[PDB]
Amino acid sequence: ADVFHLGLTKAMLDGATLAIVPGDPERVKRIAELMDNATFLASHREYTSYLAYADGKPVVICSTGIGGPSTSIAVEELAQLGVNTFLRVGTTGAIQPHVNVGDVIVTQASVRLDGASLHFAPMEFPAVANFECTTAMVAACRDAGVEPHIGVTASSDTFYPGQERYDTVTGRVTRRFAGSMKEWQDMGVLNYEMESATLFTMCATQGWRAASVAGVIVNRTQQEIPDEATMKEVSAVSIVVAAAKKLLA
Amino acid sequence: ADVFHLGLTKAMLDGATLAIVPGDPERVKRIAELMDNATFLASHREYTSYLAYADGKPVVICSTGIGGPSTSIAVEELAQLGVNTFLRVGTTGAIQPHVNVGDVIVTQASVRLDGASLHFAPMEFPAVANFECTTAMVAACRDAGVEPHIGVTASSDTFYPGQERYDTVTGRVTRRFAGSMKEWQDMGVLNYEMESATLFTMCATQGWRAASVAGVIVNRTQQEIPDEAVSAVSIVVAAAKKLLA
Amino acid sequence: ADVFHLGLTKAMLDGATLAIVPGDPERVKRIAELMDNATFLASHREYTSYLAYADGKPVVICSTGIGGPSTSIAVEELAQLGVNTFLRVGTTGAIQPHVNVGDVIVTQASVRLDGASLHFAPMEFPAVANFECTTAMVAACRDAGVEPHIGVTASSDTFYPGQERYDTVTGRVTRRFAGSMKEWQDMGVLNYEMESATLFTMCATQGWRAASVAGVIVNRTQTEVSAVSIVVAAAKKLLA
Amino acid sequence: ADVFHLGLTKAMLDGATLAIVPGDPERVKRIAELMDNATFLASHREYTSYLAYADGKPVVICSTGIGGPSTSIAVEELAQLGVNTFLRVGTTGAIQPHVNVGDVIVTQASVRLDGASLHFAPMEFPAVANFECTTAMVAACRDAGVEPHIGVTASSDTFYPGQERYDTVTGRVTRRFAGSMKEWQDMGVLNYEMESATLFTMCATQGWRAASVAGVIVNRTQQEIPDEATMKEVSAVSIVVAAAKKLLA
Amino acid sequence: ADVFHLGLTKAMLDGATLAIVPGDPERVKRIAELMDNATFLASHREYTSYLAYADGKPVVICSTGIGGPSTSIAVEELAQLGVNTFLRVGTTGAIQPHVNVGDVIVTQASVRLDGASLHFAPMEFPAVANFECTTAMVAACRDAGVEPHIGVTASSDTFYPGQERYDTVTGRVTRRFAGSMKEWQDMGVLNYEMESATLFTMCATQGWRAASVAGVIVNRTQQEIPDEVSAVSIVVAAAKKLLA
Amino acid sequence: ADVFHLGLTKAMLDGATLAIVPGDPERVKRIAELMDNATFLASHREYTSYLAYADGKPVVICSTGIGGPSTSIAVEELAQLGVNTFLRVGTTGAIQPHVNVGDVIVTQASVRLDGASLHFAPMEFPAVANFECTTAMVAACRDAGVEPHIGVTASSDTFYPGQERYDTVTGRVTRRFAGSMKEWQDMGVLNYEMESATLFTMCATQGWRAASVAGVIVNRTQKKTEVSAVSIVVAAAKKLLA
Ligand SMILES: O=c1cc[nH]c(=O)[nH]1
Ligand SMILES: O=c1cc[nH]c(=O)[nH]1
Ligand SMILES: O=c1cc[nH]c(=O)[nH]1
Repeated sequence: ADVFHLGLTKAMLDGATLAIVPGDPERVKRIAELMDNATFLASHREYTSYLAYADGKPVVICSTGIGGPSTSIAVEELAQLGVNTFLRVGTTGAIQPHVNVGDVIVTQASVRLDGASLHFAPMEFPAVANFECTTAMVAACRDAGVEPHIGVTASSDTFYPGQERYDTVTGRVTRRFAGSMKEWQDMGVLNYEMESATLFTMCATQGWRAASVAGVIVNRTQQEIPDEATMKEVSAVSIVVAAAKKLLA
Repeated sequence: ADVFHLGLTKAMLDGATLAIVPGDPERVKRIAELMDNATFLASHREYTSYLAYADGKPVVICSTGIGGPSTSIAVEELAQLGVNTFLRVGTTGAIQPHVNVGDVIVTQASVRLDGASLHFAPMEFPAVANFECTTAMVAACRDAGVEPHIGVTASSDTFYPGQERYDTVTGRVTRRFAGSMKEWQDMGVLNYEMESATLFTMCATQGWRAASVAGVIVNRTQQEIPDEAVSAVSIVVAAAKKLLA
Repeated sequence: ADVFHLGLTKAMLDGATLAIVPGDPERVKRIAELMDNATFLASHREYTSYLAYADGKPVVICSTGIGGPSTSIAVEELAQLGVNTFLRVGTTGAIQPHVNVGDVIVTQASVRLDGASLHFAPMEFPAVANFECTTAMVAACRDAGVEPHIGVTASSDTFYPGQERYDTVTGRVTRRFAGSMKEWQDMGVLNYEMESATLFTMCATQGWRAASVAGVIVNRTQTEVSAVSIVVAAAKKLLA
Repeated sequence: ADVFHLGLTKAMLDGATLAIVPGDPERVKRIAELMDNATFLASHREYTSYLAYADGKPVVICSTGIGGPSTSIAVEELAQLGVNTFLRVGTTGAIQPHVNVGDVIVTQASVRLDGASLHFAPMEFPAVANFECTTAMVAACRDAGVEPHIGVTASSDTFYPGQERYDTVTGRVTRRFAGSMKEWQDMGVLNYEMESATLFTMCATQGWRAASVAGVIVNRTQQEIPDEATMKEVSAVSIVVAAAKKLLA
Repeated sequence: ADVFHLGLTKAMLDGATLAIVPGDPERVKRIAELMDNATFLASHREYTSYLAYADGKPVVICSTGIGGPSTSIAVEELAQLGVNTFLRVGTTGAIQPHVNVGDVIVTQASVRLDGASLHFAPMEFPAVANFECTTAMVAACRDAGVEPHIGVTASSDTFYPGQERYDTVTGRVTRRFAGSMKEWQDMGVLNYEMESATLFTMCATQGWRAASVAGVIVNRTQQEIPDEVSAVSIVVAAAKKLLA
Repeated sequence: ADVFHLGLTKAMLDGATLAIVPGDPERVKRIAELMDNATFLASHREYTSYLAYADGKPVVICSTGIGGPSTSIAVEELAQLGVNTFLRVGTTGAIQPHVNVGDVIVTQASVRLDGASLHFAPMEFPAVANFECTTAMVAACRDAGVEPHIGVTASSDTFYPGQERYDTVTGRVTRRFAGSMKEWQDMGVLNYEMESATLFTMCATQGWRAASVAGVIVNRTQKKTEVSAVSIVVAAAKKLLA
């Protein structure tokens, strides 16, 4: 391999410069198969990669793992191999009551409740998505009959206390994060996820473009964790593939 | 008046929901006369306001003064009068060699080198402009034959040390800010101004829409003080008409 | 213009080394006319400047605008023209019950609830007024038969949330400022304003002298000319 | 499942109260096989879990993925299933010249160069391992003829800039981390890894025991990335299994 | 003197490489007298120092005063004199209800509620004790019939607001320390003392060994002020173990 | 006792509202004997306390130990017995080339390089002396024919690395403190000491008055001075209590 974790060489990407980067290694294939001549490339650790062709141009599909540290490796190592555009597709918990389960979120920027983003810029720097790629995501959403929620996402290094979940072993949240959900609600923050703060900060600062679209799987104003009663439309995966086509055409 | 500083009452605004907010009280009239039926509203301290109409729609034009603290008062008091959309038009120093004096920057989001932003959200919160309004600014640039630089802006509470100007009385920059310009350059930050970090944070947290377009009057890879020597204001008025259509 | 924002040259100051720096451009003329031979210098943006003469010596009167950022420009650019002493005058809202409307506050140092101070020193550095000029303000107070409240002022980048006002469109105060007025009250802080943290920190760290006097117009728990006559008296004291 | 990510129920753990938690899902099976009746439980995302028995006592082996956010989910979820003891096993880069490739480090505490620890305790709290489990890990190294390095570890949310690697696409490290390796070096910090600060802080604060043994795969005073010239003793996985047995006996 | 505050020369230490460092200058002599040939060395400011012998080997016993800043001077100056190992012995207030007055706490690491620690490393660095010396302390406890409580200690620059005492002139704690005791309790923190964050951070960063044992003189789940030692016997036993 | 560390009761102070607070226990008696009817009160740990009379008004002289933490205990326990004014006296190293050995400093406010100040107010609060006590100190200087340097002091929790000293075992200064003396020097800071941040902040926030005078005995850039600064502080006490 040309890179230390992903098991990939430059040749294996066949010139791809755009990556679709889901969180879950098990989603990779399905995303890939929405495009042409999808091919398995590698699987190492949380990093499963496929190659596919979007209207004839190579796209790499590579999972990140949960959270900013595994994301950071993925994004660096793909860029080492010539990727300069990273489209994240993900799942997310809504924190606003009007954002329904099954709705899609396009994140313009993120609250940096992570540590990896600080390793690319001080906290003063905005974890902001690339304008053209965000535009492409919005457009793919609307083309699909869906108006996305567009706004700010709370991007937390944890799933439990940092997203102010109480149904845990201790049922306690450290002071900084106690009441924090309300803080972000009040500020109009749409949702919680775990990677976009790192992805956006690292891409804005290193000269790469990123965007993120995500499907809402739970509304935190009603459940901490979704279950079988949770509402079971258009898919964030289809949208991202459509967005990638826009950007490569 | 029904607000504390601006000298305005709601009826004065004729239903305006959108403000164009330059820093310079003297730009207010000149923005306003690009529009129709320019009407003086009030002038107190650094806050001169005009009502004018953009293709039949009322728009307030209200200066902010230099910097976030005075901006925060104007944005708040306007919003108390029904303003929910704030378009900043400003001047700026570029810090990338590829950005020319005369060019326009549309700021997607801002590095928070201000303090007023912290009175609306802790630092982790992004100082991000509204997507729809930024889209409008970009379209207004392009409808005018201008390709804007669209990126991040360093928004500083000072013009001198925080923008790492050395041509001062003491010629020193405190440690945090020494080497800072290069830091932001390396990060692909386009430019320096003084208001957008506050403007964006307070609008994003308070449920209002903001965007900012600015004319590049100095390139900091060349010199500190801008040469005395429009495009930006015509773009903002163009964008206001897009948003109010 | 020798200087980019104020539209002043050094020659226009006639060697003035002391400035009175109110916040409001519209109050500069009237301050200036308390001294001799007041003359209009320039008006750009929020910066209106006058020259006048106190007991024969020139004194510049220049408005700062509201808040540290605009103040930091005025101060730096006046200093480039040879100013080395800056006397702030203004109004304020008190937060202690024993500080009545019609009193005078002399700020000895400020809680740094601003950003611009940090562009001159890290937060550990105290936002402290100059001893000599503070002393002159006190003395001018007492000459006018006013025993001033001498203490700490909370110097905020905002008028609204940073001063824990809830009479706003959203009625929300961010967490860090929720309960903050009471925090400052308990610590004996006298009042809120919006420029002294910046002014003080920048003058202390750059070698200039600063002090600040303000008339209490309102008390958050429950004169204008007085504050101006005192600052003019203080200027004379310092230039004598 | 009774936890949201791991796909596990409490019954699947056969009363296990201790987990060994490597980072790589592909290493779980292997570690499980140094114990008895190795039994696959689940595999979801980067989280592969096995049950095995260590001199008769049940032990869960579960991958964390890279970094503290993924680790934090596994640790919380295991603990909801009754685990109260977490033994990290992993690889590390040494930052002292006398810490050799092949050596093992038992971390007593970590420099918190992470975000996830702060969702458990403010930065003043020490990211300290449990004394008893640290002692057993030392004892298990010595039992095997290995004298471990015992000291402080730099625990970084990133592999690249936060570990002051410069062989990257931009070759730049943000101000805060430029020169940081020498700061940790000078302080006698032994090594870099990417999970222990989160693990330790989250366990110390929630009432669980944790410890970490790791093998040194590169010395950063000589190479950023190990390659085929790099040296390649008793394994860190052997030690951890040995520690587990001690602790459960 | 060879150093700026302690009034000590390197010769006076007779090759001692290990110090016992109590907080209280008046405990110094009592500790020294549990060893052989105890000899007053010096007394300046809060720094009272003795020499004594543990199974033939010299040990310096030198007080620190209360708090990190005076501790930082003493540890630095002793180390200038060849000391590489610093065993703190002290008093403390327990914040967990299962810890009794008269019990002993061995601090593995400390919450850095101090400022001097920052002068050796940024806050991210753990205020962690030396493994070997802690081991010695635990072992000394157990040989004495005392099971020590081993864990995390809140190491505070103040006795009053920083340990969230309210029985004070103003009866107020600044926001950051309001609720803080409950915070640390919830995180399993055992106790409050005033020196260990600084001692541990400075030793760990500068290549010296340190450990701390303390007698529990109050339980804060019951009251603020202690009612009017075995910790000293234990630390002397630990020094013996380390020197043997 | 009333108070746990100092071993004092209120009665013992004979109504004293003002303490002189030097660092060294050994120095208390001698400072007390510049006043009348010096009277031993107590001695525990590094806290030696004396009562004496300053032009017929009761004054406590109480040592603090080195540094903020031990000072915070003394000032709190004294305040619990009615003391509302605290005058710090001591020696210091100057960092400005214009401040000569034997000069006197009156600290108007301090750089907070200390942790205890944070246990009273967040860092944005200034570590400022009381104006009236500062004025008294300045007057006492001038009555003794001394013009004091009046400005900002860097108040450090360490003697060595926080004062950017490299004459240490390791010879190392952590990054934050690397180049820090030059930093303070450029800002006009006069000197380093180790207590005034703490004393100033706790006093300002708790409603008590404080000030600090120090005799310059070393200058980083280059007995009798000690005595001068002690005479000045006794003189200021007299002025304040008049
Ligand atoms: O609530 C949720 C759902 C998905 N991902 C998250 O980080 N949080
Ligand atoms: O350089 C410049 C020009 C205008 N405004 C700024 O903030 N900076
Ligand atoms: O409660 C107590 C007792 C002694 N030492 C402390 O720091 N706290």
